[PDB]
Amino acid sequence: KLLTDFRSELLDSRFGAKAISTIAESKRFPLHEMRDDVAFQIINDELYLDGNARQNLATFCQTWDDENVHKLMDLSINKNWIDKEEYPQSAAIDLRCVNMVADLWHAPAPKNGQAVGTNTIGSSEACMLGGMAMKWRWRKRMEAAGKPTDKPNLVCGPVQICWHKFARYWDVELREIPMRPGQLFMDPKRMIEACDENTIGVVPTFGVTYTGNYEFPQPLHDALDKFQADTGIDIDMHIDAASGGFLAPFVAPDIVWDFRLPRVKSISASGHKFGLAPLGCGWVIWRDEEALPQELVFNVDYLGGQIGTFAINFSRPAGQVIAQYYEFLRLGREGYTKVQNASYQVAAYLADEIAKLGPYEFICTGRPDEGIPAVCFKLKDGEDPGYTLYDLSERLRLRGWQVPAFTLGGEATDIVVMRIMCRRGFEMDFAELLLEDYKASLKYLSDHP
Amino acid sequence: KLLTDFRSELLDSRFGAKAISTIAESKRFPLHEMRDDVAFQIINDELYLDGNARQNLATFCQTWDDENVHKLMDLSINKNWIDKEEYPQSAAIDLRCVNMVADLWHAPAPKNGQAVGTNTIGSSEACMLGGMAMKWRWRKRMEAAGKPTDKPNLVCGPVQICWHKFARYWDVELREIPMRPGQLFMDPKRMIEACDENTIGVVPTFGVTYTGNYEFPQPLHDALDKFQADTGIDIDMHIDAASGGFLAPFVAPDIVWDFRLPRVKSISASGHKFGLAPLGCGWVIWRDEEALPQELVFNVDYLGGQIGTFAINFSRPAGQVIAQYYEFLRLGREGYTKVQNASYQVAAYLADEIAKLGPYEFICTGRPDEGIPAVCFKLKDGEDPGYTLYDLSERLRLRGWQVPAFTLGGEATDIVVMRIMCRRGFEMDFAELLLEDYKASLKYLSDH
Amino acid sequence: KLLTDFRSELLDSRFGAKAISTIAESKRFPLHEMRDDVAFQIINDELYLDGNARQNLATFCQTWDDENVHKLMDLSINKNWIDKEEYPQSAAIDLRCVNMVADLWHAPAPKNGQAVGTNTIGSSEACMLGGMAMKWRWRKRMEAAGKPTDKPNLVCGPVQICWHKFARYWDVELREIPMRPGQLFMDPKRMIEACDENTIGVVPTFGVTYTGNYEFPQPLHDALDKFQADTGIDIDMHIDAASGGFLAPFVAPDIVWDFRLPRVKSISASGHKFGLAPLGCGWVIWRDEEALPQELVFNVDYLGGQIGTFAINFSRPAGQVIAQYYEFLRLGREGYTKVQNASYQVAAYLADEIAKLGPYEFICTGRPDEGIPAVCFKLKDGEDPGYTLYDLSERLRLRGWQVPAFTLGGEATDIVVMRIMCRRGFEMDFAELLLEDYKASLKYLSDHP
Amino acid sequence: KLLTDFRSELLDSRFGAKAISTIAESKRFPLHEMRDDVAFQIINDELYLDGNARQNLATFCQTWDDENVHKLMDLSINKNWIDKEEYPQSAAIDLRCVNMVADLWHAPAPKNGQAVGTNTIGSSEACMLGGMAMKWRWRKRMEAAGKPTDKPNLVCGPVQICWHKFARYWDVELREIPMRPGQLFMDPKRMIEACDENTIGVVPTFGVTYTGNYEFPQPLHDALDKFQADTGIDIDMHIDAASGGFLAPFVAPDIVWDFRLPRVKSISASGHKFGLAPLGCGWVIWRDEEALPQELVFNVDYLGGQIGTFAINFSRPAGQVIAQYYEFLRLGREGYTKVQNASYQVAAYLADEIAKLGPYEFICTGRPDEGIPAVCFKLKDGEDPGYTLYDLSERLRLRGWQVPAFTLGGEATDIVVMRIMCRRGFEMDFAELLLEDYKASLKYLSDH
Ligand SMILES: *Cc1c(COP(=O)(O)O)cnc(C)c1O
Ligand SMILES: *Cc1c(COP(=O)(O)O)cnc(C)c1O
Ligand SMILES: *Cc1c(COP(=O)(O)O)cnc(C)c1O
Ligand SMILES: *Cc1c(COP(=O)(O)O)cnc(C)c1O
Ligand SMILES: O=C(O)CCCC(=O)O
Ligand SMILES: O=C(O)CCCC(=O)O
Ligand SMILES: O=C(O)CCCC(=O)O
Ligand SMILES: O=C(O)CCCC(=O)O
Repeated sequence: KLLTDFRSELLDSRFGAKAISTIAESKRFPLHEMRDDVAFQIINDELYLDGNARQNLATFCQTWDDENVHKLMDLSINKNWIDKEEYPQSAAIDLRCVNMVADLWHAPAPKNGQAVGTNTIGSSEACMLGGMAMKWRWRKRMEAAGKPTDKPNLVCGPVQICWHKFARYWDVELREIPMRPGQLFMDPKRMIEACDENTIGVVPTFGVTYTGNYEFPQPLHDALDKFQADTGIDIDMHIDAASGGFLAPFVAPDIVWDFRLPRVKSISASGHKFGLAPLGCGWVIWRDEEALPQELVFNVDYLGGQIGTFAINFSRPAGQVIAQYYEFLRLGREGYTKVQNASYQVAAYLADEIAKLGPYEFICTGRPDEGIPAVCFKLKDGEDPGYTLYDLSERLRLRGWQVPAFTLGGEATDIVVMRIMCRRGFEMDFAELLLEDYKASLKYLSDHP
Repeated sequence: KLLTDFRSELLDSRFGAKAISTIAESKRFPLHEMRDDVAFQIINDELYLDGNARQNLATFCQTWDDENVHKLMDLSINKNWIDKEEYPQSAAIDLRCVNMVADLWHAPAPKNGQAVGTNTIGSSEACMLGGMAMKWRWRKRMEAAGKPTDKPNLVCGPVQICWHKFARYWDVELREIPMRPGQLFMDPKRMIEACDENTIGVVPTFGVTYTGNYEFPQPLHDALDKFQADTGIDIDMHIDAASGGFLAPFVAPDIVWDFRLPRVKSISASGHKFGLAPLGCGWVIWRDEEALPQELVFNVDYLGGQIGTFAINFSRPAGQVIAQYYEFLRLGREGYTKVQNASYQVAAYLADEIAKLGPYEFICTGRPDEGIPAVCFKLKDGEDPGYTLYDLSERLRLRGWQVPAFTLGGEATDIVVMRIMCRRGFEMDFAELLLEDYKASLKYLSDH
Repeated sequence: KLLTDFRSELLDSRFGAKAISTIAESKRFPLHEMRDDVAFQIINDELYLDGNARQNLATFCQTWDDENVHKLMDLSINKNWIDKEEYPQSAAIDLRCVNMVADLWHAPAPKNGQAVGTNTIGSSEACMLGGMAMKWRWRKRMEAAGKPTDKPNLVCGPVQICWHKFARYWDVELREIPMRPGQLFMDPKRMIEACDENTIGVVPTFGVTYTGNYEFPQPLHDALDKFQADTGIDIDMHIDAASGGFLAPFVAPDIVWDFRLPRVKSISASGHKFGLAPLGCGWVIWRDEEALPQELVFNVDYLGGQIGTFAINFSRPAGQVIAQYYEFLRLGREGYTKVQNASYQVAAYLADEIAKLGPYEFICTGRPDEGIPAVCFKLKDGEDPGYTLYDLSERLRLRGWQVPAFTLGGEATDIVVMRIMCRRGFEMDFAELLLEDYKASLKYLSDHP
Repeated sequence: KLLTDFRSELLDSRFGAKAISTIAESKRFPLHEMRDDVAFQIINDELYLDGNARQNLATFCQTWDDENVHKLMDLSINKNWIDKEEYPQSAAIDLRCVNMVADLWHAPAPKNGQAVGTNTIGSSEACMLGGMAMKWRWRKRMEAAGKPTDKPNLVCGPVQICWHKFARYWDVELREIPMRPGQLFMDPKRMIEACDENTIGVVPTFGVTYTGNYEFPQPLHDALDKFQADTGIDIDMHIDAASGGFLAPFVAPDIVWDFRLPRVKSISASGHKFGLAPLGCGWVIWRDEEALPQELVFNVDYLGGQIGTFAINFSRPAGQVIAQYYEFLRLGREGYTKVQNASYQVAAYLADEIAKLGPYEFICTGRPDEGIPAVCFKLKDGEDPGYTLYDLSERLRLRGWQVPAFTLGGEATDIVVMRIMCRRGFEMDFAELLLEDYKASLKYLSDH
């Protein structure tokens, strides 16, 4: 029988083959090789249950990339970002990106022509690096003054989860100012009340994930200036600009949020959100050499010279930084402006149209001077139109859309909001389709209450 | 006037276009859009200066991937690993890989059908997760007996730099036993001298980068058993198996290095090394739930339920894990054995042939019971054949090969070695071409 | 065991397969078939040792072709250039190319609307054809005068090797005017001194390979006019325009080098150098029907008529002539001008920048009125900066560049030059990279003398 | 005004664009650039008028190539065959092909491990190299005995035109023994009558184009042996094996035609015929170093060493040799035999079936011991079935087939034959369709 078994293995179509007759292994390392077309097909087919990323309106990350980015990423699948000597031109492109991001954020013109900063996998790694640099600068300052350094704290607003991870992993007490009704962000008064000489720094979120709105660093900065005048305590900022960092420079250049403020010692952002890079690209820039403690830096060989690295990851692909550079050259300020405008235009259209459909109060309407291209809203207080925003999120899912409804944190856990993200590749015509599905979902719900 | 400029912008070939007449911007964010084919061309051409990855014999990482992996990675370009609810089947495939890797390393069969471990970007993140968990278990041990926890140290041999970064970033004193002539590894005697009540753990390197040889955990394990009997101090191990974790299980199954040893609480390896995954894949497995302190774990929603995450990175692509899972199913144990065997057959051929060409002493000759598929050698003490291994490396570079020569560390900084890595995609016929260039280089050097 | 051997042959990945475990056959015809993916992979991988053609700066031939040329060549892989009846439209396209090249070189407007000339594989074949036509025209002239025809000679400057091959294969004495310091080309005085009644013709090289400079035919032509007035000996020219033939018409149309000169009876050029065709395309044009002896022509069938062929090769692909025609239509004079300008611009930039780095004397600086887009230079006489140009060529190779250093011939064998060719696909940004590597190579050499 | 013209140039579909409204330039170098997609489209469409190469049954050359060959040729588009130092591994692969072809033809095992021979663009260049070498060896023979060298001749049968070009271009008198009814080849008796002390060599055609039959060198060889005994004149042979050199070694190994015969000093063949290479590949091999006069050889630098070149062409692509080498490794002797066998099985089927349809006399029926896989036939003497083979050829053309009818040369210019070539890619099912059209054509002709 084994002779014809081989014949069938050779000649059978992939759906007729004996190999595709079993459920895929999920518990132990498999013993045998299998026909490669069958292994590929089974996995391809499972991934349909992820759903359609273009209809995922919960994520802030890129769900479309141009044809040149597909090619560049494929060309770069084996290029190792950390091996600066072995892939020297990829390393040179990375360093150009550092200069360009620093220039966008108005970093002081660097002495030797190279800005201080690095690429990362994402804002998470970039925030941990900014956070370690803060803890170290604070330690040195406390040692100069003969104070103990065993109780650091960090003051912040409604941050993304990575900051809670930072605090846990590096033994820093987190002082989060809670959201409450009427102020869903860190205000200067509440911030100052949480500051003391053990505060390693303050972290405004320039593009809050929950609501889509900017926390503005300028009023916070004014308070810290007054704090130093009144107490002598000198506190710095790190801006978590995961979203806002590739938005405001293009569509709202007069907001003063970046290195134009002297206490901003570092800024981080996700290239793979509004920076237009594919997943796996983040940036952190320091204001100058003094803002990055040298004891955190590890030197590696690079072309008869040496380059300073600051990284948690080691080997990883260089495609994403190469793709980021392509977007910088191909679009420039002009192109980024047009692409971001298109997102804000779609958000404004949706905020405008959804307003006429129900009893809603908007927290974010996609104004460029207020936040990111997002639409965020709640049911108006003490109305019951016969559905919750959860019921509406569920109806929209029947058509493949992921549109999240969730409660806020802090003292706002009573409040349920729905948030729609407007990214590149969510064009007006495609938005109109979501809107048709929103109208049809409401029709259904008003008929089955 | 500007109309003839627009006409040319539309019609010019990309090498004749005005946009390709300038040097690419390097200092400031560019102001204007440019023709996409021109932007692509300039960058594509710059990247030729990286050289040829297939001829890079310095790296341990994958420099070839099969056609299915190219397809899967392109299909997964925008699938987010951290968003378990948004990409639920990518998440499920990830959990299968954790089970399979735990099985490979003889993790005790899991209670609830799911091994304790996680995917990472690479061994570096995986080692920091393993390190933090070691430091936390030690803190708890010390607190149960009323003792101070302010002076943690970690004992190790000739580790990769990520362990130096771990020590610096988490304020742990590193006790690195230095390499010395005649012992280029952590021996049990020196390991014990460095251990005390403040030792959070011992990290053997199951595949040392500098030499390619295994540090064998078993004799170290016997020593820590006597240490506990003698002193009452109970020390765990984490195995840094960045290369070895996907070699020995297939080609040297009788080496006892993994969870079969009681003191081994966690193990890490690089999928994108000998795991055959593309760049951006690592693993760490814990022996059971008790080995991972729950205060390090952050729970997320997953399909009505909740799953525990332990990660430093947040958003990052899921293609590498999907690729890994494809290699597991497509190759299985049988195919992994055949692929690694081809690498060892190539290392053994080169060790053999290079030995005829000069006065060389081999530190690693590509034997599977002793290490990874690498060739590592020095010039014999005493002899001077008229060249150093640096001159040899430079001659080989003229033909595009990257073959590193470097000094060893610690107390062996007088020893210069050359190391050749034999990876997937460095087949016998291709290695013969390297050997012909080695022969040509020596001839040239003897004539000068 | 043979049963599982087959299983493995079926199922094994290409790098795990038993077939890829041996060194490739190099001595005898192999006996067995092998899996086709393994045969392809082994050969693909060997070819990496060729290096990167885009970084080969020694060659004058095309190392990049546009996407339409890749498609047209693939479509034409089986189309046979010599089979005029069997591939009749490919044959018609070839004939159009002849008219267009003749028109570019100012050939007299042809009587019946078809110029006299042919496509070849390259300038080598085209030069042998021009050379045979010269030998035959001379024989006839010598017979009319009752002189013997057993000692033909050919007068020339610093020619490419094909002319030495011509002389050896057709029993013609080669009278090469040697290069000497101060005149690296054939001058009118030395040329006339080598001319006699046995001279079948004179061959100026319009784009000398060694230096990159034009030998100008006009001053030579004036001398031959005077020679005929003084002695009655009437000598013709063939221009070897391998390079210059697709440069000067676009960027220096006022140089009189072509059929505007009455003694120019034929001209050859390589399409696959500056003609922008892929390797395998050359052209030779005769001034009129009388310049091509009929006894050298073989007629073949073509559409109820007959076409005259003159060719050494027989079967060969027609893709290259098809690609040449596409470039003619797609670029025209306008497009060729822009592409050649881009090469001259890169050469000027490199001549300018290299000048500041060392004690150099330039022989070619990429001026369009003087020669081709090449940079050619030597160490200044009696300086020793502690390296030779050989040492510099070697350092540049570490980064994958092929930049040749070599001695000149004739009485200039003391002189070592370095030559950089600037072709299509060697854009300014890419040139800047070579320049960085040149600066870094000099740093190294001044530190290890 | 001109702004609406630019807008249209950007937006128009390629068949709606203004640029495609004119007839392509044919007389003068064009003045302006045009949209690249339009330039491509016009030319692509013109090339439909070539007809379908797969249906061209007149040619001996490859009209199909496998996917790997398409890839290799595209990858080699810019690799220069003549630049041995600049493309050194392309050069090395070329030298392997020379060894393998010499081995196939039973060349005496080479002294220094490298056969004497070269790749060429085709048999035509290869025959001129072989011819020049014959003329030079003869010159030297004559000079050693004080004799004049001004009247060389060459003796041959029904050769392809390249031999006529060789004679004209190198001033050699051609002594072509003409075909005649009952003997359509050079027989030993007429060959000897044409030989004298001025004969540079004899060129048998191992695969005659006009008929498809082999001229067998062995009986000619026996005759030249008697000639030397009788007269003392020593004459060499060059075999023009343009088709036969890649057939007989695989399917008729017992035919003695190659270097097994002492007088055979050189052999040429077309790779791009039955060698399975794409257009642009030929070979010529010499029996040893002595057979190739060194004054014809031009040396070039190759990796510290130097190699001898003999070539008329200079720059030309290296893809065809790389492709050839791929077919050698991928097929070997086993696969070449299976491919050629399929061609002979198709010729034998057609000879068989066409014989039932009319009053025909076969000159070639696709037997491997007699010739190449071709069908060649005439109308039987006497009979007139109401059509000529020209009418038949024209009816077949209505369905896209190119099947030539033509008169034979020499003293047989009264004989009209039809010839069908059975190449790779003319499979049994496709040949059945040709036979159905042949049947339909005859029916039509009988009704008119
Ligand atoms: C996304 C985000 C992060 C996390 O960054 P990744 O790019 O996902 O690593 C941190 N903070 C904010 C405000 C974010 O939006
Ligand atoms: C490669 C390696 C590392 C680093 O892992 P990455 O996968 O590069 O992050 C750590 N330790 C050892 C022994 C290694 O070989
Ligand atoms: C290139 C060249 C040749 C040879 O032509 P191919 O195109 O290489 O056959 C002859 N003469 C000169 C001046 C050349 O530049
Ligand atoms: C085809 C052929 C030739 C010509 O060879 P090409 O490969 O077309 O140059 C010469 N002689 C014979 C017998 C042929 O068949
Ligand atoms: O943008 C992401 O993918 C992660 C954060 C927001 C979310 O998806 O819920
Ligand atoms: O494997 C790698 O790529 C990183 C470390 C080893 C090296 O390249 O030297
Ligand atoms: O252009 C070529 O390829 C041949 C001549 C110049 C050279 O390469 O050396
Ligand atoms: O094989 C060829 O293509 C050329 C000669 C034979 C013919 O086509 O008639």
